[PDB]
Order: sequence, then structure tokens, then C-alpha cells
Amino acid sequence: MTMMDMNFKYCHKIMKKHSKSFSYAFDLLPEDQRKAVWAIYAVCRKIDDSIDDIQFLNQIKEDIQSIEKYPYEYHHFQSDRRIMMALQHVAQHKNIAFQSFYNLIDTVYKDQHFTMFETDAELFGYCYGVAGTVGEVLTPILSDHETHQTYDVARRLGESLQLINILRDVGEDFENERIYFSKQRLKQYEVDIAEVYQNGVNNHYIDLWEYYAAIAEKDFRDVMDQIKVFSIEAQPIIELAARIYIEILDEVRQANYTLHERVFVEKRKKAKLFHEINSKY
Ligand SMILES: O=C(CC(=O)C(=O)O)NCCCc1cccc(Oc2ccccc2)c1
Ligand SMILES: CC(C)=CCC/C(C)=C\CC/C(C)=C/COP(=O)(O)O
Ligand SMILES: [Mg+2]
Ligand SMILES: [Mg+2]
Repeated sequence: MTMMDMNFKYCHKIMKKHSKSFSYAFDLLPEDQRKAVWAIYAVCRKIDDSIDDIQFLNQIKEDIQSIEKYPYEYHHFQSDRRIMMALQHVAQHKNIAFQSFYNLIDTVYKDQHFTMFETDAELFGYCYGVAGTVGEVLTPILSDHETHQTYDVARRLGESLQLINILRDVGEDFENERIYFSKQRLKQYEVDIAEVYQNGVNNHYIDLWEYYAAIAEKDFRDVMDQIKVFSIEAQPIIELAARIYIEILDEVRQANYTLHERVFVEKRKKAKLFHEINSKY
């Protein structure tokens, strides 16, 4: 086991620890793409966790900026050396959309002074910023020949997974003084998240919730129709990852839209979906 290997194995460990669904799916890729995904994931994870002062976050961004500007020089990285070595290795072989990392970093900067979204257009803007961008970064890894269409589909997939995420974590997000539903939309459906958190679900909350779920689902289906932008090996894997994540919606409904648990897709269910998909291919 080389050192580079150790860097990637650490990235993997972070991905397994933090996302069971994406780890489950993406570990099925060929070795080289697998590892590229571990590293991009681990970077994005560290950015997302970095605030836990802007101190660390500035260092990550400077690291990323060193790699962009000097891909083949040795850097003394300021943040997480193992993750940054791995990302540099990836960049040496693959076209990385660095500005997409900076979009993500800017978005995380901004959650410091967080204020609720006035309109769905802001919320969807947020979904681009934290997920759409990541879809774009992953594009060269998951497709042979990259076009505006490939980035488009990847970005839409990312944004739809983010919305499914938001839909899982309503209650936990509330505890952490975040609400992601737009004020426009809360007013229209006459929902008050505080009230629902205390008094349990109702038919307003459920309608609002399902408004957003219907959007995520439609975007999901539009991605699937276009799965072919991706390399032949990645298609079944990206369909797995998406399907496993959208299943999260059925889990929320079955738990009656609870705001006091994180629902989950059982591992045995992940494998069921793998079967269904792996058989179509
Ligand atoms: O917001 C959450 C998560 C969350 O709220 C929760 O769990 O509550 N995530 C958005 C933060 C940015 C980010 C971080 C890490 C990995 C990411 O994407 C990849 C990358 C590669 C493969 C799959 C997915 C994106
Ligand atoms: C295959 C393709 C283009 C995917 C598109 C980009 C993508 C998958 C995801 C962004 C969604 C996120 C951040 C979900 C929650 O984070 P965890 O990973 O659970 O910590
Ligand atoms: Mg997650
Ligand atoms: Mg969340």
C-alpha cells in the first residue's frame, strides 16, 4: 500500500462514515473512478463541516487554489493534507471544475449569516450552491465526453438529491435553527414549522411537503431519461445512487412525516434496488 493509496483510503473512510447511500453505490465503480469520487466527496465533506470560525475554510480554499494554479508542484497544504494530496492526484488526471468548489465554499460562507429564503428561487439557488456544483465537479469523472448536457443532467441530479435531503431533515434542521422551505411557500400553505414541530403533522404541512417532493421526483425522472450522458459503467451506479436516495421520500411518508427522527433506507433495501437495476442492465 503506497502513500497515495493511504490518502484515498482515508477519503473512502470519510465517505463510508458520512454517506451510506452514496458510498454503497459509488464503491461499485471501477477503481480509478471510485477513488476520484472518494476524494471529491471528502473535500466537499470537509468544506461542509469546516465551520465547526472561518479559519479552516480559508485554508481549504487556499489549498484548492494552490492545486488549481500549480497542479504539478508540491504544496504544503494548510488544511487536510491527505484529502488535498488525493484531490491534486485527481486533478493531474482529470479536468476539475475548480469554480464549482468555490461556489460551494461561497455558499458555506453565507450560511454563517443565514436568513430564510423569501422565494423558491432562492432555495433552488441554494440547492445549486451546495449540490448542483458538486454534480458539476463529478461530471468529468462519471462521463466519457463532457458536454453542456452532461453538466446539466449532473447538476439537476445534485440539486434534486439536495431537495430530498432537505425533505428528510426538516425536524433536525429546525432544531438547528434552519428552515429551508421558502417564506413565500410557507405562507401560501399556511405552515409554521415551529408549530408543526411541537404539535405534530397536519394536512397543510403534508401538502407543502408533497409540493416539494413532487418537484424532486419530476427532476429525478428527467435525469433518468437522460442517464445516457454518462459513461456505460457509471449509468447503473448513478441510477442506484439516485434511486436509493429518492426512496428516502417513501421512508418519510411511512414514518408519517415525522420531525423527530431521521428516517433511512435499510441496507437490505439498498441491495433490493441494486438487484432491480443491475438486472435491467
Ligand atoms: O447538506 C448536505 C448533507 C446534509 O445536509 C446532511 O446529511 O444533513 N450535503 C451538501 C453539502 C456539500 C456536500 C458535502 C459532501 C458531499 C457532497 O456531495 C457528494 C460528493 C460525492 C458523492 C456524493 C455526494 C456534497
Ligand atoms: C452522481 C451525481 C452527479 C450526484 C450529484 C451530486 C450529488 C450526488 C450530491 C449532492 C447531494 C448531497 C450533498 C447529499 C448529502 O450529502 P452526504 O453525501 O449525504 O453527506
Ligand atoms: Mg446525507
Ligand atoms: Mg440535511
